[PDB]
Amino acid sequence: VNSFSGYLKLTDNVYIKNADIVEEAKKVKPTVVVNAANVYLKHGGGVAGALNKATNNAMQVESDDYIATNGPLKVGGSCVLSGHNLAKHCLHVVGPNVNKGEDIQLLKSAYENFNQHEVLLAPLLSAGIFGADPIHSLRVCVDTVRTNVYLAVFDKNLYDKLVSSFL
Ligand SMILES: O=C(O)C[C@@H](NC(=O)c1cccc2ncnn12)c1ccc(F)cc1F
Repeated sequence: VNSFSGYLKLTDNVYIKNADIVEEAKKVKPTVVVNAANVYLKHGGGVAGALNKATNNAMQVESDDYIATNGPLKVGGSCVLSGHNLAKHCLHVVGPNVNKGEDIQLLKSAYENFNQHEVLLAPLLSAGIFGADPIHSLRVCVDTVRTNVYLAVFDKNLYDKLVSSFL
């Protein structure tokens, strides 16, 4: 038993809600919150900009030190950093950004990172301003992640569309 509330059960392990991931994090303080990052950990907009703003830019400061030491992530890759005031840890996951011309096949690899954590609060990878088909992303999530994932979908119309079309 965990402390997530009001989530629609989709499969044995995936749950979904129309909510802001920052507010869910502030309420639940999960072990792991997922950021929809880019390879440079430059947290400008969407999920990343919102999470970073909620940490008062501490996420960005930590991220810049990570990149200075380790270099960029791979598309499809991830790193574990602090969750600051929002969670114990933040799993920064790089899904493909279709608006950058990145390869959508890498979405499955991106979701595989979730399997290293027993429970996660996460956004829908590569949705929104990342330019991928959100129905497809949800299918890949359910068909790839085996650990317990709680998805927070920000856009109400998107949430309604995802629920109504889910197989
Ligand atoms: O509407 C959506 O859920 C899709 C969209 N979400 C957000 O931008 C967002 C902004 C602030 C709080 C918040 N909580 C949950 N999502 N979310 C999105 C997802 C992945 C991505 F890589 C880029 C995106 F733009």
